[PDB]
Amino acid sequence: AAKDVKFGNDARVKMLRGVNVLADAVKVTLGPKGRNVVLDKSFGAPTITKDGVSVAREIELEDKFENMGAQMVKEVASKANDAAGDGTTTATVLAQAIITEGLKAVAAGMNPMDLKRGIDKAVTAAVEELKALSVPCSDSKAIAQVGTISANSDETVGKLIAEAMDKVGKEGVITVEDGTGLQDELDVVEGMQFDRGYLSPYFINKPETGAVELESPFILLADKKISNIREMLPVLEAVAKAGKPLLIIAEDVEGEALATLVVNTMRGIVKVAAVKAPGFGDRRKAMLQDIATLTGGTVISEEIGMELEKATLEDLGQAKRVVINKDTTTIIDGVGEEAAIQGRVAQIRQQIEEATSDYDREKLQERVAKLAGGVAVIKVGAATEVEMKEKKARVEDALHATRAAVEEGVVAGGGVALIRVASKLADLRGQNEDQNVGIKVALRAMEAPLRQIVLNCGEEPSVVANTVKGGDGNYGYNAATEEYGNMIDMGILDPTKVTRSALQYAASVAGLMITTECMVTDL
Amino acid sequence: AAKDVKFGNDARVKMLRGVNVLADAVKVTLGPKGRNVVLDKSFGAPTITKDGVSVAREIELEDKFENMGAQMVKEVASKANDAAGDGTTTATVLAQAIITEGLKAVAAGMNPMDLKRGIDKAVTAAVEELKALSVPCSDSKAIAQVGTISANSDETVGKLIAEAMDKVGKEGVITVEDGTGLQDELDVVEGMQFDRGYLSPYFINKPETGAVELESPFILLADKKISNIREMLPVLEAVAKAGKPLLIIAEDVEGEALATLVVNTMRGIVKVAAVKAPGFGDRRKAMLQDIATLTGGTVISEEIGMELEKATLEDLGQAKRVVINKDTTTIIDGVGEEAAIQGRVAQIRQQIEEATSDYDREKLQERVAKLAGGVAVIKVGAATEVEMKEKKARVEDALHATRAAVEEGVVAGGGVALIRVASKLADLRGQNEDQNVGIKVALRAMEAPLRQIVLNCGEEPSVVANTVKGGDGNYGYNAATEEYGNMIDMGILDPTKVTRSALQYAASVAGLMITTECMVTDL
Amino acid sequence: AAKDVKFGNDARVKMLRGVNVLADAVKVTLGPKGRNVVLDKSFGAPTITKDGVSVAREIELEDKFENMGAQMVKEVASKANDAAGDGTTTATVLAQAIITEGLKAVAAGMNPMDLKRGIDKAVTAAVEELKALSVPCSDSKAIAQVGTISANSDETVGKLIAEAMDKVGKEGVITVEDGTGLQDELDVVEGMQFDRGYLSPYFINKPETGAVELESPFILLADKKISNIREMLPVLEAVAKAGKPLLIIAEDVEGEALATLVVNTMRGIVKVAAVKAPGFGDRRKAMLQDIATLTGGTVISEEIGMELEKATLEDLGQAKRVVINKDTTTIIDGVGEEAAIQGRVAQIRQQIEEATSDYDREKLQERVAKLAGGVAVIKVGAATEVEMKEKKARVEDALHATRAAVEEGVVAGGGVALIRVASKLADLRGQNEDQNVGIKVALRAMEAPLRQIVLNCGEEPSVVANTVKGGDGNYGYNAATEEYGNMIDMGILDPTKVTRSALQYAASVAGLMITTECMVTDLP
Ligand SMILES: Nc1ncnc2c1ncn2[C@@H]1O[C@H](COP(=O)(O)OP(=O)(O)OP(=O)(O)O)[C@@H](O)[C@H]1O
Ligand SMILES: Nc1ncnc2c1ncn2[C@@H]1O[C@H](COP(=O)(O)OP(=O)(O)OP(=O)(O)O)[C@@H](O)[C@H]1O
Ligand SMILES: Nc1ncnc2c1ncn2[C@@H]1O[C@H](COP(=O)(O)OP(=O)(O)OP(=O)(O)O)[C@@H](O)[C@H]1O
Ligand SMILES: [K+]
Ligand SMILES: [K+]
Ligand SMILES: [K+]
Ligand SMILES: [Mg+2]
Ligand SMILES: [Mg+2]
Ligand SMILES: [Mg+2]
Repeated sequence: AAKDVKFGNDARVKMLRGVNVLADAVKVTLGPKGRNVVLDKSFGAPTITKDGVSVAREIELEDKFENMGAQMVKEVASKANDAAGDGTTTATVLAQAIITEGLKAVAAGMNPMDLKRGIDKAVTAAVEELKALSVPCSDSKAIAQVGTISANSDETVGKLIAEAMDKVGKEGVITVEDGTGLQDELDVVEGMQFDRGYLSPYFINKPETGAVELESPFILLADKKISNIREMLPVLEAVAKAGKPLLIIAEDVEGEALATLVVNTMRGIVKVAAVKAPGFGDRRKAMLQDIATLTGGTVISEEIGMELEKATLEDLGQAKRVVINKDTTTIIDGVGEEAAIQGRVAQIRQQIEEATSDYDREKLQERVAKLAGGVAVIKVGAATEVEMKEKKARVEDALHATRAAVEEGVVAGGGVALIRVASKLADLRGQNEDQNVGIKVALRAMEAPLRQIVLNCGEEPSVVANTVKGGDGNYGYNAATEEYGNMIDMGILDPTKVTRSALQYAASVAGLMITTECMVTDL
Repeated sequence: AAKDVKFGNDARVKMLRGVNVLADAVKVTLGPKGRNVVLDKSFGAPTITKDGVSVAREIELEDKFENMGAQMVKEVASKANDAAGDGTTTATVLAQAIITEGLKAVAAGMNPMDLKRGIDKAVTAAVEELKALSVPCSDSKAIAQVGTISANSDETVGKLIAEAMDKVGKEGVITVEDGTGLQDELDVVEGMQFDRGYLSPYFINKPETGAVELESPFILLADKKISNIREMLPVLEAVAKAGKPLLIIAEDVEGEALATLVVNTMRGIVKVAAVKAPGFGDRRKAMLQDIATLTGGTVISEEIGMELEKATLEDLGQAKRVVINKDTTTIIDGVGEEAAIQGRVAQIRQQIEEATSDYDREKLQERVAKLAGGVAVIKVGAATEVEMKEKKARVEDALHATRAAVEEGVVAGGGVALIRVASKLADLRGQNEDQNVGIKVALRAMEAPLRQIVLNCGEEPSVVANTVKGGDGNYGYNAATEEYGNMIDMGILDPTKVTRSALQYAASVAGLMITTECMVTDL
Repeated sequence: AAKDVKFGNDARVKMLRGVNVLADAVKVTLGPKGRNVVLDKSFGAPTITKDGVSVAREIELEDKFENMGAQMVKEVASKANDAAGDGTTTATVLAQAIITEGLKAVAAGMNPMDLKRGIDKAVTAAVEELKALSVPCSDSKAIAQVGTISANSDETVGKLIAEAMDKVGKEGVITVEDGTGLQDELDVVEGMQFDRGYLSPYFINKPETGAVELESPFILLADKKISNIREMLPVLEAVAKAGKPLLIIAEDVEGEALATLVVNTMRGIVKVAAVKAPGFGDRRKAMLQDIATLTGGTVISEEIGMELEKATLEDLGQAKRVVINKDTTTIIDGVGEEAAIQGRVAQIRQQIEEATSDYDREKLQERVAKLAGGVAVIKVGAATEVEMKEKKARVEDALHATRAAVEEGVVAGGGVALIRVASKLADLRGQNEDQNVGIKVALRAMEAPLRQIVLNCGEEPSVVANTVKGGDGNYGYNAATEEYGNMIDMGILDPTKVTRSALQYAASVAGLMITTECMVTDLP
């Protein structure tokens, strides 16, 4: 259509106004004194959330240039959520600060590309300093504190994550689901976790989390791909009124041959799900047999010769609950037979003892680790559905932050890590003066998380930032208690992955955004 | 779409204005001197009701932020209705009071998260005090009093509930349905009650109660799930014009295929219903056989060898009336054969005797308990349909109240319980001053039910509140007579569950709502 | 006409919005790094100014309730201008801070009347602490520093005002007017220089200068107007016998008398020059008497009783030297008793004390400066008229501040005095908790000028305020150099009267505004 084309400072101030609207909506949520944002839903009741990426995703503006700025900055929060599941508000605050100071530098007349290069150099150096400053979670051993900080000073959630990880291992899968009582319940049940996703995005249910879930789903297993529709049409037709959603696990379902005609078939009564089988060959066949034994089902194979037309409901397996995500699909609880599960575990352990190859040994040890850990389920207790959603979001943030902490380490919370690495980069220089100004923009913007936390506390951000900068190491400011101290000792820990990801994504988007001279959008 | 984003006090006052509109509409109904609200209905005549959740559900506002506040507070009334089926108005009044005082505290500058934590701590302590204050409701007079109070001081409804529970047992099922006559009739007929719900929400009939009902539904029983459409197509085609809505009870029913093509089949002339069979295995087969004997039908099974096609209209059973709800499905009256039902009761009882296992004995005695109790049907007598709906609402409320009363006990009515619990929590303190202010907000809001009752009486809520606070124990104010006295002696009893639920849901939603700094909604 | 009525939080929010509009327009000028505000004028070019009172005067809002708030807070700047002539921006900033904190307190449910009482108590204690903290400003160096600070760090203005005050003295009068040149000029005239020229051009003794120069002349002071030579004829004959020149001050000399005086002027019998008396009714007689006292003469009037035919040489006044030009008359070293001059000056001082009008008081002080001391005129030099107006406003501010400094002393500038006073009042308490909160909001508002100055420099107000509070005595933050030091040593001095007046007026107005619960105004 006809285009509105804006240039220079007019385009940049419109972009900054949209950035500021999104970033203020997100930034009111930052920190332990951060407040909740109500997001209206046409679906049902409004969602009350402290989660910055949710707020950012809901933001969309009427002015088209402001809307472009808001969408571009919204990418920062969405990328932080996708990468680490936490620190999305910190990432948005960093992005807004970089954008504001970089646009001020552009107004001062510095070359925006050189400003972007300076920002990128400063952020690379800051990522290196964050890696150097990071204390591994094994040495610190403060998983409960990380979960508490991520769950907004909810010590119960932090202790729940700590118990779940001490029970199912630091790498075992943990799933957050809606409970039924007022209290949070930890349930270490038998389950399986594999890193695969759905073939099509049309299997997404009414919830907007992007992960499909099934109530007591059916289990169908196959290593050899089927040849015609009539061979599996009886299995789908059988599950037709079997109140257990047919979860098909095979190599790679063609959406045109299942999803299209099934969508023409059902209007949404039940969500037939198809997922990819990870691995290949004999490893995939062994995993399929293990999953069938877990769920009580059987695997169809050409060598065996047993056919889907001969398959019945009793032959196939089942799982109490299954959650399928693009990143990783988890089976929460499969009944099967406990004695059969234990016998299969013993057989796989004997296979480990018999095998001597490194690849076979490591894959079989991954198998036994998955079977031993099972699935930890955290039931979220809440009186109402809006409290349920808020608390579940906070528990998801705590789980993501604890996972990131065990993956990469911890640093001082409350923006102190960024303050410290900015102080160590005070001597960083670029190839020219505009690159040096970009470096200084990045270093000043690294203060923005702490200052926004202090503003949300209603305290004086400049005074607290000065006091923290005058300190050293993990010295910082406890916003929950409004006093200074060693942040590690007070338990205010941030995952190094979360801080690094927030800084990197905010830097990339904001550095690109400060280089924009022209904006083209619909009238 | 483009979003209207409001912050701070503007967002909070819009939210409070919407809360106030919904809460005033609901609160005019509170107490004995509460008045009726007319809810316009597009389908037909307006409904006149004194129920609070109905009014709250109908409230929806033009201003989008006020609408956000109204929907969030409406969740309180809907949650209370779902939990105890009574106390929705009290819950709304509590939620509005907490919201108002918490927003005043936020304007005073207290940290809203700490206010929410104080409210939650006060409400937890208040739930403990409600359990301590509760007195077991184990008398027929007490049950009658609870029903009378819950039926807007209708002693006839209270006595009807008391007689129904003294006849079918304090746990036997009781169903409220319209009566042709102008008088309320108690009918203790044989019936079956099982805790299961419909597979799909597409079986909901015209009435908005969320429970489907069938006129003389046909009964079909199965423990083995079907494989193809053609096995049951003669049964569906038969009942098609047999004259009885086909109620299908099977192991694990599903509508994936059934619901879509059946909806494509009928346009709504008659309602085909499918429900899950509770339990599993031999227990489910025994229950299915019992239901088939009750309704005169037979249970198709692979072991039996019978098939749906083989079954004729005479072979299959029927029920005078069936009401299916998500929580619990009841068969009001399954004719069958009285001699058959008797003989089956004697057989099952002998099975209980013969049996020695604790699980077997318990389930067996539960079976005979259901058979003996049957269903107590209360026919609501009204001259007109609007009076029918109003009186049926009040009878439903009385039934839910009496149920909760026998389950969890009774406390002083007229908001006296909350007053007493607030007086006992006067010494409760939090971790900081904002938490203490939140505790005080909760304690002050616990007075709101009594004050609103007094306002509906047209009396002075402050004077009555102070007079009740000056007293102790079950001392309160009889609003029906405008005189003070012992609430228990005067018969003004509230179910402890109802009071606790109202308080908990109001607290959860209102504590979340007072923490909101930003609101995002469509323009 | 029909009225719009608003109550409680809504009315207070609209009032605060209007106050904030006015204060945001004004506070951008506070401090050395403060900027200029352009005020559109329906007539002439727009005015560029760095004065809070002008910006505040121009502010008027469309929203009626916001306009109410703006007008009320505009009273602060107007009153500060009226009393001290400086500090109007500091006063508007203080009023905005008090209003903001007090409205916050009202939103917390505290009684606004008690908040106002606490604010009043804190401000009274603050005025006492300012008086205690003030130091005299009598040296010319401190006066120059005060003028420089009040002129937006224009050392030339401060030094010029210091020189003017040193010349004219304590009783001297200094006025600021436009100058033709690009440079500021100081013109000081001593003794009597009343603005009346020769009644006849031919009286000019010195043609190359176009002025009459009389050496040791007699002075004739007649309160009446004359047109005939008969009545002064004995006086003229006596003067001619004496041989010294004569100067006539009278309501008017014209016709035959003037012509005869001129003819005798050329003929040389008597060196005579006649000029009009100064001023108008009720004042002209006072001027004549002042001149008689200076020159040791007597005024010839019909009210007093004496006639001019009976006037003698002893009746005539005496002066050392006289200069008549077309525009003004100058008398040098009038031969009159000193004690009489001091007595007449004391009577005029008593009239000043009795006077209740600005015009009357300035005219009486001008008369005093004519009798004793001197009168100075500062011609402001600027390249254009907009620059002329801006510089004239700054010079008038500097002059007002220097007069205030001489009257009541100086305190540390840069909002440091208010910071120290608020620190000294931390223990002050009221009758109840609401009064205590009012005291606290007044004390916190006392930090507003320093914070706004720092904000106008682009720095962090909170950090600088904390650093200044951590200091003691006159330690402060020089905004011009962005450095810390002794405000007195770096020459950042604020008149005690200016600071006290700003605090007092802002407190009174703001305290009344926070007490508002309803607003009544015309509908839109
Ligand atoms: N008590 C505390 N004192 C100081 N800083 C704290 C405290 N608790 C948490 N923080 C800091 O607050 C930040 C986390 O704030 P918040 O959880 O609101 O946002 P986020 O994690 O960046 O994003 P989001 O939760 O929206 O994904 C971290 O920098 C953390 O170290
Ligand atoms: N005669 C009475 N005197 C005093 N209080 C009474 C009397 N009758 C009932 N109440 C009180 O009135 C309250 C019940 O009010 P009401 O039945 O109007 O609404 P509700 O139970 O809160 O909600 P709903 O809309 O679900 O019916 C209880 O607290 C009960 O104790
Ligand atoms: N170099 C400086 N460093 C610090 N403070 C300074 C400096 N120069 C001036 N100030 C302070 O600026 C304040 C007044 O400056 P300004 O002329 O902007 O406002 P004002 O006198 O309050 O207003 P107005 O001239 O409109 O009546 C005083 O407190 C003075 O001490
Ligand atoms: K957040
Ligand atoms: K009611
Ligand atoms: K100024
Ligand atoms: Mg977080
Ligand atoms: Mg009720
Ligand atoms: Mg000034």
